[PDB]
Amino acid sequence: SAVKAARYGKDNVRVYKVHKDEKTGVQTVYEMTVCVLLEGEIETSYTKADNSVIVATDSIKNTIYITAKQNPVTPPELFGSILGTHFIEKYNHIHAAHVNIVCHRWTRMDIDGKPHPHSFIRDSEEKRNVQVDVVEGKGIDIKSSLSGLTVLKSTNSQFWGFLRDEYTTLKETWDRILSTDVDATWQWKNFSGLQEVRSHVPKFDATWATAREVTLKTFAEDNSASVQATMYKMAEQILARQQLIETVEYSLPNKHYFEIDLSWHKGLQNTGKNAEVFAPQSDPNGLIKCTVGRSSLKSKL
Amino acid sequence: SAVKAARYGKDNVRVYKVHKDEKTGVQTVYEMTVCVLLEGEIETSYTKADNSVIVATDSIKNTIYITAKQNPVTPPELFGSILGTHFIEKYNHIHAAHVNIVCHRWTRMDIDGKPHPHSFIRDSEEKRNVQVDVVEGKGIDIKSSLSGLTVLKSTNSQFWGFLRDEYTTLKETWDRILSTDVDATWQWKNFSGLQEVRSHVPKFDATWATAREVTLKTFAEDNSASVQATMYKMAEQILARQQLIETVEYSLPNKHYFEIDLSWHKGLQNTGKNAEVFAPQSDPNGLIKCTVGRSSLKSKL
Amino acid sequence: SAVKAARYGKDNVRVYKVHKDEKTGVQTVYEMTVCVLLEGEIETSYTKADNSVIVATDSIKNTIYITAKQNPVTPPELFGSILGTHFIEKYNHIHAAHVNIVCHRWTRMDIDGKPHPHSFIRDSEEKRNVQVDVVEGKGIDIKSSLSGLTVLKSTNSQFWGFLRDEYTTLKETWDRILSTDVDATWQWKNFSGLQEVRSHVPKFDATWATAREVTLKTFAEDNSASVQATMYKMAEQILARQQLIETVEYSLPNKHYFEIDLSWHKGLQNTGKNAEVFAPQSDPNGLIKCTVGRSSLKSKL
Amino acid sequence: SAVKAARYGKDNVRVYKVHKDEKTGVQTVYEMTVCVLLEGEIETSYTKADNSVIVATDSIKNTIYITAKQNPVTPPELFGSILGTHFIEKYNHIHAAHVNIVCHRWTRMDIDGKPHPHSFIRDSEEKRNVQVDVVEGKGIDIKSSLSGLTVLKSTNSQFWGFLRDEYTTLKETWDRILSTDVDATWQWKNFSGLQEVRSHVPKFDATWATAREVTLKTFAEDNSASVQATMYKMAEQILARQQLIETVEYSLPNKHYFEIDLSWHKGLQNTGKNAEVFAPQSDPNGLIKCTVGRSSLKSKL
Ligand SMILES: O=c1[nH]c(=O)c2[nH]c(=O)[nH]c2[nH]1
Ligand SMILES: O=c1[nH]c(=O)c2[nH]c(=O)[nH]c2[nH]1
Ligand SMILES: O=c1[nH]c(=O)c2[nH]c(=O)[nH]c2[nH]1
Ligand SMILES: O=c1[nH]c(=O)c2[nH]c(=O)[nH]c2[nH]1
Repeated sequence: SAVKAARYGKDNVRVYKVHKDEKTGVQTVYEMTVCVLLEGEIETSYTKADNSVIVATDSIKNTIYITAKQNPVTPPELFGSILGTHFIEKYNHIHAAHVNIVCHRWTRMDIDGKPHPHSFIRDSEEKRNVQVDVVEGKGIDIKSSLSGLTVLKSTNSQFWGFLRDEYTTLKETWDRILSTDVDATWQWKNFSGLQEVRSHVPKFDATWATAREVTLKTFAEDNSASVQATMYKMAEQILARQQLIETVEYSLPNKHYFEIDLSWHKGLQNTGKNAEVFAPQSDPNGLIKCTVGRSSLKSKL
Repeated sequence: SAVKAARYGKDNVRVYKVHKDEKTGVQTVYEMTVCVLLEGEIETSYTKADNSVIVATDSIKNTIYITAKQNPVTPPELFGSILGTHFIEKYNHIHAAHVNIVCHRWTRMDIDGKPHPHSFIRDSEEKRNVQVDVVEGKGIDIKSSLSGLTVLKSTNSQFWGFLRDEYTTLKETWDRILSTDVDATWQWKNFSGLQEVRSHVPKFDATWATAREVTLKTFAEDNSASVQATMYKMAEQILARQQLIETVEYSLPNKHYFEIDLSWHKGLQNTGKNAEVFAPQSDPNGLIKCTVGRSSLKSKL
Repeated sequence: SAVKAARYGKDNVRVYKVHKDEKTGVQTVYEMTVCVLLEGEIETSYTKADNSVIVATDSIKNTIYITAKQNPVTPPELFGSILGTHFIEKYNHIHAAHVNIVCHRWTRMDIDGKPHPHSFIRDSEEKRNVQVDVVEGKGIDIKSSLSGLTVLKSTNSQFWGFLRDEYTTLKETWDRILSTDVDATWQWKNFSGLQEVRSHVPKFDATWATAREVTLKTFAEDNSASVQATMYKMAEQILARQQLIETVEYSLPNKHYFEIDLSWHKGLQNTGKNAEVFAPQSDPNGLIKCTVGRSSLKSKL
Repeated sequence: SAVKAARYGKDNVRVYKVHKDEKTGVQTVYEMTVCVLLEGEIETSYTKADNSVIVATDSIKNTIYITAKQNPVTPPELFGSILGTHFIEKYNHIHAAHVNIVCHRWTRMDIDGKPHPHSFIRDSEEKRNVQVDVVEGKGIDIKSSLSGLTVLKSTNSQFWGFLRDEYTTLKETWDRILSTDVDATWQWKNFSGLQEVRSHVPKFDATWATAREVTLKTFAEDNSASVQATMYKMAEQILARQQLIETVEYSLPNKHYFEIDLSWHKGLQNTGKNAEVFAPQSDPNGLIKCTVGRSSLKSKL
């Protein structure tokens, strides 16, 4: 037997950081959950009880907090890159660091129409995430995402013209509810190292903002032929607006809202044009995925 | 043996309703989860296998949807009162209906600075709830609440002067983080029936808005001596602003954020005035409760 | 305004304890989650920022661990009674202690047919719980329970003869699935204090075992007329087997499994006697409750 | 822009099946949650609003239930293979089917020491899973797993000899608690199609049983040098016992239980040899992974 793959580290490391402007009194907070998993010449910890090669997971935890003390934690793409780079630079025998960060929302409160200097609300469980893979000799691979963005539109969604055979019972519709939880990921061009990441720092917040804006506006405005067709439009727009992205991925549940036929009760009409009351379905759900990149086809387009 | 208490019905009934203004095109959505439990002369279903006294839970479910089709679902205090009243009026042998409603947020999207006519975002997992107990011969008892309102302030919270004995290790502090999930409940004066509830309908949304506003502003502005002292101020203000409330209850976790001493590492200073990076604690948590009403003491105040 | 009710303390205190028999090598583990909330002359912490009356929640936490170090943690009824008694005895101004304990399962592993001396499996998320209310001058009120005991029977459940009117669509059935999550609570006679609790210590584990045994055997063997009828039989049996119990409460969801008509596809027969494949329903669910005590009726029985 | 990857289908499809032996009266139940995602010539549903290429997710759902009606649902490796094969055979333009199955435990109750013919208990939230990828022209790739197997040992775990530098605070230990949630995956040799899967059917249940047995016995008996060293022993044993497995993967959290120094209180000794009461830590947690295969090194072993 032999070790074909191995990584290890610390998961679920909750981290808060505050910035205090002593001049203005304005405080700003950041909260995340961090995972760091390391790879390298560690196989003998598994095969030979050789712990000398293990940077303790507790030490990885300490290092996350120290790194947060000594560096900005925003944008998370930068913080993850700094953190991952540290492990491959500090430890000769560690050759990859895999850093996942979930950023939690703390949005400044407005009180009597004025932004409060030190009070915040969790205005959504929507997350902003990164996955930063720092691989010695192969640079820094970053996937950025937003997730848990839950939306619904009450009309201007359709679904007809799908394949019909002996397994099909679904009625075509020209007017339905569409609701989903948006998970959208943009994959950056490979960066050669931390310097290149730093050189693009403003692009991280800007591209997250673009992705969120495009998602919301396209969802709201597209008279949707299908989840497939709508999500493709989102992805193509995001690619058009940031050339340093290589791909955009969406993963979207179709969270079904079923009509309720009430005509058995006093002839009540609650279907089609008269549909007002619906039954949200917890499960099952459609699940629709795609990864969109830029075309290289020059014939048969 | 004998039945000392019994209630039964349907829980976790998910309900959506849409309102469509055909003139303007503006659609408005409502989503809730409903529980209805009935009491009455039902003991023989338990003791004698006498199902004749059971209004099937499936029928209770049907009735929830029918009631939502035939009535407004807002404010939830009204919808719950209509629904509960139905069961005690329709069925001679049913003498109480207990209606719990959780209202889910669907906030209209703004797209390019304009409110969208039919697209919505779950802008928070904060809920607005009601508990409506319709008891034949004893009117309608309503508790209204907001829950899952998660907030944090980064300073202007203190905790000192608490009891110190041989069980005490906690250091006094004059500057800490305070974070909580607000569960706030206001208990209405007993209503004699559905007519009286209807007579007060505008007060329901108004008092929910007041409770939320007072909660947020007091949290943000109180230089807090303790969770106890801050929550009391919230409750007293809400009581002062709605005379048809009898009590206000708060239940508040103290979701601790611990300082991290890093002085063992290169003399890094991250405590007291230099505290920037903190460890959010998932558990344990303080839990602080009180119910505030109006005073009737005339001496020894 | 005035404080009508108040309690405060520490929730979600995770506690593990090990017992080691040094002679035999056998180790035994206990794990729980504890909440302690105190009441007393504490109103001025809310009204006057008077923290002198507050036993810090952190100190309550310390006290939970110290109490676990100095006392058995089993049965939980005893541990909770010791813990609650401590607070009302130690602090003159504290007049009630409310102790909730959730006990987590760590069942000893059998390895090659022999019980292992120090290895355990979480063999179920079923819990054993207590709620111990220690009230100065009014003794110790204990509710014991089992919860999260999830069961299913594939036949020998029926539901017919229920009320049928214009709200009813449910078909009568003489053969259905019944599945539930059992929450069963037995309420003890008031105890005068810790001595009386100690005097009954063996009864706690014995009555929990009885409740669990009766629940399982009655569920398995009753050709059930309804959830109502089956749960009543459980409760009456438990009352008959422990005279120091005053009431038994059950709260049971009816976790529905729906037949799936497949006759639209190649005439497949999957209903009634030919029903093999079912759709488990996550929501909604029936919810059936009752509290059973001993009868005092001497006429009209 | 162009579609680089796409798959879509139905997730969270809950399925129950009963088998009834009419001779003996013994009934046996199976419950799972199923996801099926399809790939193929479907890009135009995304790019051109061409729904003709979409087998509706609702139809995929219907097909899951029909397949369960017409075939055994056990072992899940077989059921998933049948289900995935159906989609690539039925639809010319569908070229892959990805079938994930989570199997839920329904263990037959013993009542008065005898197995009950139709009553079951959810004896653990441990799952048995499969991931079956049916790819036209490339056969059937199966990963089998067990997950959510939660275990603890109270001694015979150690962790010393790890790297120590300026980031290290963790004390070496020669006696600690070890607790984890076991996620173990065995990856089968590629199968050429459904016939080859059928030819190995008995191996599926047998290898799951082996994996579970090896996991439990190794956990219980290994005087563990680290999570790394223990998990490697598990994997190598499983590989040795089934030649049709290519790799075994473990993913194991180290769910920490911290000692509690109580020496500040009355000199109580609760560390080292006197450690009895511990604080289970919800987060953070170590996370340790490896994939083990068979060696092909012939020099420098
Ligand atoms: O937008 C949709 N896409 C699908 O692939 C699908 N399948 C289905 O049942 N409903 C829908 N809706
Ligand atoms: O505001 C607080 N109230 C308490 O009762 C308490 N107890 C504690 O440990 N911290 C705090 N903080
Ligand atoms: O056992 C049951 N009790 C009910 O009260 C009820 N109501 C219902 O719809 N199904 C059932 N089943
Ligand atoms: O078994 C362990 N492996 C590690 O890699 C590690 N790191 C750590 O902090 N504790 C442990 N324990």
